[PDB]
Amino acid sequence: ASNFTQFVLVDNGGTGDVTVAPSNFANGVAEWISSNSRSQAYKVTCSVRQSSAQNRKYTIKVEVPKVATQTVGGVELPVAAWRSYLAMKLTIPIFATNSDCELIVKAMQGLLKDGNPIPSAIAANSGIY
Amino acid sequence: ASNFTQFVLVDNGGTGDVTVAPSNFANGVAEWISSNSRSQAYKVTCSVRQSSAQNRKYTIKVEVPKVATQTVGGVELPVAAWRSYLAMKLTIPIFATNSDCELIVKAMQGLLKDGNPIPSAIAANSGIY
Amino acid sequence: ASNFTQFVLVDNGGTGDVTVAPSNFANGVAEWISSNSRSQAYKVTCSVRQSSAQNRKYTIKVEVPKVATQTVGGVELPVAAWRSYLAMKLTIPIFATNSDCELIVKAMQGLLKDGNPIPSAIAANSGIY
Amino acid sequence: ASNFTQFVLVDNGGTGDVTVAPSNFANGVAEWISSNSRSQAYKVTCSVRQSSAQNRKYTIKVEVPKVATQTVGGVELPVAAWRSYLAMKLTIPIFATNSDCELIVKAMQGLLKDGNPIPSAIAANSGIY
Amino acid sequence: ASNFTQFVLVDNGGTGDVTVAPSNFANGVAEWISSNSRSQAYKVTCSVRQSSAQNRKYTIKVEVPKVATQTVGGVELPVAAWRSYLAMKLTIPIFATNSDCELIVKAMQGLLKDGNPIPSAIAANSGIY
Amino acid sequence: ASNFTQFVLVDNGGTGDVTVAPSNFANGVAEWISSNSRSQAYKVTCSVRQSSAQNRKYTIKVEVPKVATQTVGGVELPVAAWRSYLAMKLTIPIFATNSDCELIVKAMQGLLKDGNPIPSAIAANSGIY
RNA sequence: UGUCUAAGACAG
RNA sequence: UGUCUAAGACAG
RNA sequence: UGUCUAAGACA
RNA sequence: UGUCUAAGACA
Repeated sequence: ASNFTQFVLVDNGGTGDVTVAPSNFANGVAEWISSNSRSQAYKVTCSVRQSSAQNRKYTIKVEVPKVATQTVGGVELPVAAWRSYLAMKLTIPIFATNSDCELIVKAMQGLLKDGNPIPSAIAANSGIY
Repeated sequence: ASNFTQFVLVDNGGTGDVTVAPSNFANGVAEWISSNSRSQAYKVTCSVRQSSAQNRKYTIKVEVPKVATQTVGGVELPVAAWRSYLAMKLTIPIFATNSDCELIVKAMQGLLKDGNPIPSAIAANSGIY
Repeated sequence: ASNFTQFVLVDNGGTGDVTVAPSNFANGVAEWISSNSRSQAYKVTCSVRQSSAQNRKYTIKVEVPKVATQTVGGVELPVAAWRSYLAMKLTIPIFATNSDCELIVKAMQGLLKDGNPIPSAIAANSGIY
Repeated sequence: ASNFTQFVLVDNGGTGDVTVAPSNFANGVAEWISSNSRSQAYKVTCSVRQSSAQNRKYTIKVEVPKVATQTVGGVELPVAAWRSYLAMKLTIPIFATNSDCELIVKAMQGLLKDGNPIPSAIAANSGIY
Repeated sequence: ASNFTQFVLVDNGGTGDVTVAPSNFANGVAEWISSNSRSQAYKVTCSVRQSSAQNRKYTIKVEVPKVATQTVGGVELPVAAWRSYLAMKLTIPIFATNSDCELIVKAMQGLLKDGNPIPSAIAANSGIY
Repeated sequence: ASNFTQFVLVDNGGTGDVTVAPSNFANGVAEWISSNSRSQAYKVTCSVRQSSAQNRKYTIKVEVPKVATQTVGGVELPVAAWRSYLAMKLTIPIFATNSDCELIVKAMQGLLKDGNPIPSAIAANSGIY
C-alpha cells in the first residue's frame, strides 16, 4: 500500500534498538541504512523481478557491522573483517496466491525464530551437531 | 546439547502447524523434511564452510511445496503442483564474536517480522514502493 | 518336511496381515506371492548356489506394491501405482557351522529390529544424521 | 537428535551381545564397527541416494566375522578366519509416504522373523525344499 | 558409548578453566570450540578412518590462541601471529585390542605429562639440550 | 639443567612401567628408546625447527610396539608383531610468550586426560559420536 | 597434503 | 554472478 | 545382472 | 561395482 518506510531491524526492547530508514530508490531497488558512516552502518536492500516465465524472484541483501571492539566513526580496515553479508533469493511460482505467499513468509519466520536450530547455530559460531 | 532437532517451520497456533525434522546429514549438509512423501515434503538444508582464510559462510535453503494429486497413466500420485525456493548465503568474518553473531540473527528476525516492509510486500505479491 | 510353505510377510495385528504363499520353484528359484490380483501382489523369491569353491550365496528378493486403481478410457483395472524393490545377497563360507549361521541370522534380525538406526531411517524417508 | 548411534547388532540374552558403534561417516556413508581388534570386528554401513528422478535407493551392508587366532612363525594375531557378507539394495519411489515406508520395513522384518522360510533355510545351511 | 560431549581442555583448577564444546559434526568430523570468535577460540577436531589394509588412523587437530597482549573480540592480524596449531596422527594396526589401545593412550599421556622432557621444552620456547 | 633426561612413557604404578631414555641426538633429532633389542624397543623422537620466518615447528614421534617371538629359519628372534605410530607437528608463532606455550602444553594434556572424549574413543577402538 | 614397512621413504 | 526442473545442475 | 579378499573392485 | 519397469535386463 506504500511500504517503503523506516523500521526496526535489530530489536533490543525499545532502548538500544537499531533502526533503518529509506536511503535510496535508484533503479527501483529499495535501500535502508542505519544512521552511521556507510562503512559501519546496517544496510538493507530489496527488489523483485520476474526471473523467468514461471517464476518471480525477490532479492534481499543485508549488511551487518561487527560491533565488538568497534570504534565509532573510525577507519577500520580491512573492510572484510568488520562486516557480515546476508544475501537472500526467494523464488516464487507465478501461480502463488496471496495466501500461498503468506505461508512462504511464515516458513521464513519459523526458520529464523529464536530457539530453533539454524539461528542457534549461527548465534554460537557453530555448525549443526 | 545438539542443535540438530526438529522444529515448527510454519506456525498456525498449535494445529495446522508445519513441523520439520532431522532426516539426513550426509556430506556435511544437514537436512530436515516434513512428514510426507519425499515428493510433497517441505525441506530445509543447512551447511557451514570456511569459505575464505578469514571467512565462514552459511548456506541455507528452504523448499515450500504446493501439494496436489496428479493423474499419471490413469493412476493418481501425491505430487507438488510447484515449489517455492528460499536460498540464503550468510558470510561472517572469523573475527565475529558470539554477541556479534547474535546481532546478525536479530537483524534477520527483524527483517522478516510481521508488519515490516519486506514480509508485507512478499505476502501481497508486491514490490517495495 | 518342507520350508516352502506360506508365511506372514507383513504383520499388522491379526487382521491387515499380508500373507504370501508358494507359487513357483522353477530353476531352483523359490517364489512366494500374496493373494488376489497378481498385479497388486507382494512377491518374495529366494535361491542359493555355490558361488565359489568356498562360498555359498543366497539371493533374496522382495517386492512391496502400492495398491491402486488405474482408469484409462473409462476402463479400470487393479494395478500397483508403483513398487518398492528389495534385493539382498548373502555370502557364507562353507566352513560356517549351524551355530555360525544362526549368528548371521541374528545379525540380520538385529539390523532391522524396531528402534535401531537402519529400520528407523527407512521408515522415515530419511538417511543417517 | 541423531540416529547415528550405537545399537545391538546381535542379541544373545543380556551378555554375549554384539554391539556396534559409529566409527565413520565419510562420503555420505555411515559406518558402525564393533569393539576390540578392528580385524575381528562386525561392520555395518548404510547410505541413501536419489537413484533416479522418482527413486531413492538405500545400500545396507553387514559383515559377520569368524573370530580366530592366526599363528605364523610363532607370532600370533587376532584375525577373522573368514567373513560372511550381507549386501542389500532397497529402492523406494518418491511417492511413498511415511506409512508406505513403515510397511516396507515390516515386510523386511517379517521376511527374517524366526520360524519363517528364508531365515530358517539360512540358519540351517539349507535352501528351499 | 556417546562421547561427543563438552570437556575441559585447559585446566587451571576450576577457576579460569578453558572449556570446549561440540560445535560441528559435518562429515563425521567432531569439532569442539571454546566460547570466542572463531579467530580467537580454542578448537579441537577428531576423526578416524582405515588408512590402509592393516591400519586405522586417528587424525586430531588443535588450535590454541596466543593470549599475551590479546584484545578480546578484536581483529588481530596477521592470523599466523596469533595462533598455534597442533596436528596429531595416530596410526594403529587392525590387530590392536582394546587393551593394546589403552596402552597407546597411556604412552601419549606419559609423553606429555608435566615435568617430562617434551612438554618442558615446548613450555620454555626451547629445544632439547 | 638439561631437559634431555629419561622418563616414564607408560605408567602402571611403579612396576610394569615403560621407561625410556636418551639414546641419540645425531642430526638434531633427540631420541629416547626403552631398554630392549632395537627391534622391540619403544621409541620417542623430538626436534624443533624455525619452519618460517615467524614460526617454529616441533616434530614429535612415538613408536609403541607389540613384542613377539618369531621363528625365522628354525631360529627364534625377538621381534615386534607390529607397531603403532604417533606423529605430531606443533607450530608455534615466534611471538608466543612462555606463558603462551604453557597454555599449549596444558591443552594437549587436557586433550588426552582420562575420561575425556578422545582418549576414551581411542581406548575403545571407536570414533566420536 | 596423503600413505607406509617410518627422521627415511614413496603417489601431489 | 545469473538462472532452474534445485546440495545437483546449466549459460560468465 | 553377476563374482571376490567387499563402499574397492573384476566381466 | 552400479541403474530400471526387477530372477529380466542395460554400462
